[PDB]
Amino acid sequence: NTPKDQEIKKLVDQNFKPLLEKYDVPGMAVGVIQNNKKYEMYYGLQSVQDKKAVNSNTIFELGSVSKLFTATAGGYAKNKGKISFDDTPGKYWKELKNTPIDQVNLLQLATYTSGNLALQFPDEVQTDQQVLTFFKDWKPKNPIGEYRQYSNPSIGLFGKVVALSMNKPFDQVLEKTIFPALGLKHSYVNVPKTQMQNYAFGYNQENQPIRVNPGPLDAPAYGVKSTLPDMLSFIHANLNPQKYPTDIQRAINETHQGRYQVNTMYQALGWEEFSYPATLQTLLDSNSEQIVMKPNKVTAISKEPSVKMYHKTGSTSGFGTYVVFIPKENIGLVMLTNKRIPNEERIKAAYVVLNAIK
Ligand SMILES: *[B@]([O])([C]N1[C]=C(C([O])=O)N=N1)OP([O])([O])=O
Repeated sequence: NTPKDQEIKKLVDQNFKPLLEKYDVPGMAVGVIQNNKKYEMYYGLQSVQDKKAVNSNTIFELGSVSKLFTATAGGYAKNKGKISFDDTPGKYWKELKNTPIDQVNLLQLATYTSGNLALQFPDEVQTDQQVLTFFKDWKPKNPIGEYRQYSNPSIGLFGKVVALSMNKPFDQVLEKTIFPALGLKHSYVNVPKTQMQNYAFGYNQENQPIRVNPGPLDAPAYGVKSTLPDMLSFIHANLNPQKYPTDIQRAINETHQGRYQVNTMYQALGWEEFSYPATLQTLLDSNSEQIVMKPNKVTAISKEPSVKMYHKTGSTSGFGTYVVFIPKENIGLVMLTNKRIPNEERIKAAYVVLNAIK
């Protein structure tokens, strides 16, 4: 009596559409996948000044959602026997052999527990030589493996090592191995010249057009750009890893395994994981200022839930992202915007929508 696509569109109109007026967001793409059926909704503008509408070809910056691809690459490397997560970075980047950072293992780098790595590198660290010097000069502070501090250089180094173990630069690991194994045709570390017309402007807090800056180990930490249909296919792969060849299948499953907890949030590789059903507050608590910006002592997982859900937020100066999936209900959602909006508004809108869909 109302077809499913219109029902889902109404729910997205009720929950996501009013964020555009509220936060003055020029463009948004929202997608839902349910049982192998894809629903794409597009709003507004990819470029205000060009009058170019958001559409299925629009390329957005994923920000930290990029960490999911880095995690998947690490899982691919591990399950191919190219790395072990108990290895240290000096085994692959030989100039770090026997330095203090070589006491930190790959898993601890992927999951932000070195005990002394902050959200960003210092501004001055830009070149490959400066990055190396930075890690050579690094010294411990907190006990290794016990304190989570969410960190671009931590998972950046992880990404770098993964690339070294596969004998390819990190951009090539994604663009030539991992994106094609996931079936993504419109995802990039470096958007090529012939695709730049599809690359949206981001918009800052004064609605001024901006794009992400080049940075040290930017690609593995926050450097991937993709379209809505590609992101939906990524969510499809996470929902149905058993439909992919062994190597990328094991890779995807590797990203799902929780390693530790901070209260109700289980840190997997890239993904944050929760006991399902999850309350809205549990999901909101995961991205509190205290969790995101400060050190938190981790605990051993002492209740492993049978059924989980998984999410990740991403932001660049000019773009917001949120991806969530619930294997049990065979359903997932992607939101891409070309202006940041509060993490709380993303998580809540997707919660309402996903819980309402018949
Ligand atoms: B990632 O995109 C990393 N990130 C966020 C910021 C910021 O707030 O400026 N800098 N780096 O996003 P997140 O915090 O995991 O959603």
